[PDB]
Amino acid sequence: AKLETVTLGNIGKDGKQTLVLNPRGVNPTNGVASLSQKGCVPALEKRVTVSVSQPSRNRKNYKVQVKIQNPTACTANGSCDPSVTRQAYADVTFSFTQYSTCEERAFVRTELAALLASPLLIDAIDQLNPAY
Amino acid sequence: AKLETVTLGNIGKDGKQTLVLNPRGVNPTNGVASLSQKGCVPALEKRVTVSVSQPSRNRKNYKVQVKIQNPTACTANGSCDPSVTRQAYADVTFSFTQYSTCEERAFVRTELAALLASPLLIDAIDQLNPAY
Amino acid sequence: AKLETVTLGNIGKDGKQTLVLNPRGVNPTNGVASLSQKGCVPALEKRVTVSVSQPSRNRKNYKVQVKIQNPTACTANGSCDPSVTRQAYADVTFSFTQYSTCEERAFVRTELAALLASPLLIDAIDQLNPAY
Amino acid sequence: AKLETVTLGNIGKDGKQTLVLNPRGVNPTNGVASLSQKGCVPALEKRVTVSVSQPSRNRKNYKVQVKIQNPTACTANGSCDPSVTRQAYADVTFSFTQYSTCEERAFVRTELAALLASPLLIDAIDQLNPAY
Amino acid sequence: AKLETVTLGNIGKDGKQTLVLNPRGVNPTNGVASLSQKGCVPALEKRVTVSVSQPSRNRKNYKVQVKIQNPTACTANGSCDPSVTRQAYADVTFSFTQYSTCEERAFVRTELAALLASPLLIDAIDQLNPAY
Amino acid sequence: AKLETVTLGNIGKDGKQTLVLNPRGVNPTNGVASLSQKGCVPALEKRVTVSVSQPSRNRKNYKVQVKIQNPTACTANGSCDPSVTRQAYADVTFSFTQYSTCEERAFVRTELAALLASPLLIDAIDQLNPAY
Repeated sequence: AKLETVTLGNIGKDGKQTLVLNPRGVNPTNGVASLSQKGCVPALEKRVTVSVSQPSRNRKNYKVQVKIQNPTACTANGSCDPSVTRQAYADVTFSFTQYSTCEERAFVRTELAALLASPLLIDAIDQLNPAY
Repeated sequence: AKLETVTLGNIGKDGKQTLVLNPRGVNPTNGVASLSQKGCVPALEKRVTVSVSQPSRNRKNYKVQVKIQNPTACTANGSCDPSVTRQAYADVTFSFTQYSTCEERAFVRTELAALLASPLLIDAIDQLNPAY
Repeated sequence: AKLETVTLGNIGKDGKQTLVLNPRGVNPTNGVASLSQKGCVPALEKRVTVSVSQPSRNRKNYKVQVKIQNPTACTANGSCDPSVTRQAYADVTFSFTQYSTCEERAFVRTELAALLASPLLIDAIDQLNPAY
Repeated sequence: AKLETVTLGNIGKDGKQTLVLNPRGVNPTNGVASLSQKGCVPALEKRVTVSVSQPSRNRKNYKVQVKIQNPTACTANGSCDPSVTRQAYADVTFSFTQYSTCEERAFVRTELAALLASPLLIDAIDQLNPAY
Repeated sequence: AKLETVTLGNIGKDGKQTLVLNPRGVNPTNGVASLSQKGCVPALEKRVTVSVSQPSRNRKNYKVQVKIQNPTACTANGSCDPSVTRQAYADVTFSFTQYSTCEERAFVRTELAALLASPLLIDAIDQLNPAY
Repeated sequence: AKLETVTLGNIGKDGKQTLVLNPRGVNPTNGVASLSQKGCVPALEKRVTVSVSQPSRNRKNYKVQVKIQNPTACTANGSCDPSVTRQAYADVTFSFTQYSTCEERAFVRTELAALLASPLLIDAIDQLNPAY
């Protein structure tokens, strides 16, 4: 769809933070759609990735792979220019047979989107308690 | 977390569907929290798996990996019982540094959620139209 | 130019059918413009692909390659969801020296166009009789 | 499939030029048809070869192939007779199975017909602008 | 961004010269754009492409590469049509750290541009002269 | 020619910035000049060199190479004295045939200079953006 300024809202632990993204160049070599929170320095803005890929000789089914990468900056700590101390990744790769329906896919798209709102996934991420 | 029956509503391209998930067993051996729908016949229940893997004795970062596996039965296959003509995977794998805050994780949590409802991911999943 | 919903009119043996295609991204790994009949389930819709290529190491002349495939469905069987029983590849690869004129190429373009309607090609494409 | 004086009309970008072709025999060991512009000198005349191929045992499918060859020349270069300076290949090959209907084939023929007159194809052939 | 026509003005040795540029897609199977003065003769077009290279962990550096490829024709030469007799290239590579600022870069952009107008580079590019 | 002070003016993102350059001999054991803003601290000087390479029968092409090397300081950093934290390069190579004309070259000189002021290269160098 239209490579557009994405405006993600009602997010964060409280559901009250927002994020504006800017379509930073389709392709870069490998058909990976990139975005970022526009900023001066690059290695400080958070990024995303969308990468649709059709079935190959070796690979037979469709694969939609979305990546998220958020860093963590550290300012005037002796130097003058900020620096990074950790990049909190996030990665999801879907998979769909050639014979899937639009209702069959949007199911997974929304089943996960609502799953991240479960009282299990939150405690299994926000606190990293496993499953019991 | 509280591994009770997990409900998931307002899902699908319709947005007016709902899914039940019953706590069908934890650790097979991999720490895999395994879930399923109300199912008498196994190979037809839609499943999810949630995994918290502590830093090993060789790798440092955490890994929260959730997987989703939904089938598609063929009931009127002529023969007794139905059969599955296609699965439809989904694999999200997180990464966090030992110095991540819950607010740094829960951010990454909510970002992906609202992202799955974004107009681009819809066309990139429900329709498989890539970086247009 | 603009990769838009290219309507395709007056086609078929009766010339009274009509195909409609839609933009479906590009560059999976080789810069292929991809068009498709808009159907919900993939491997059931008639695709069209087109590619341009500036000449390179071995390739010393510009090449344009259009590929056409139309699947054939089959309602049922001893199963439910429709199945594909036979494809129908159509492959045309142009070639021009680094010196051709837009009057030189458009000749070959309109020529092969107007050629797919001669009694020879009609009787060798629809009925498949060699030329005697 | 009578190999007579095949005549092509409304050709060229202006859609008003006209081309003749003449039965330059059949089967030069390769079982290919041959047509050539009204030329008493060979290499300076435009060719067209139409070939059908029954399904052997190295390939299960039929393959009708057409090979348009339009050479460009210039007389007042350095002699008293013209010399071919650049050609213009255009290879097209179809593929059908033993279970294709006549319309099933003619569809592909007529689909490619108006395709070569699309606004998309012309910009990528006459001016070589790829997918935009 | 918006790959579009560039109206490059007040150029040449004097300054009354002016150039028109047009897009030629944006992929050419390696992330480079493709720009050319609208000449229907393909090799006679003055080329200009731009590329942006995400810092592949191969090497941790952003990289933007502009190349200019201008040919010279030979009207009569030998045959009717002209021929290229010498293409004068021009290649520009920039490198910026993952912590560069859009004022740090824009400086280098403007510095180089304003530098080509120096009497040194004029007497060093045009009449080809080192320094003393 | 006369390796001397260059008063590079009206540069930077805005245009109020202005740079002073001074010679540093002309040999540095490889034909390149050496220019540096008169900073007594040696590594903190912004570098610029120019070279002219006679077409060694190794390869029959004249070649003029300009390189720009600008560093960024870190005042406090750790110790009393500052330290370089990232040098942003810039490298330009031209090539001309033994039959190029000083209007053919001066064109490429001015064309490149006037090109860096394009909105494309601005949005492609500064905010780092490919094209679409």
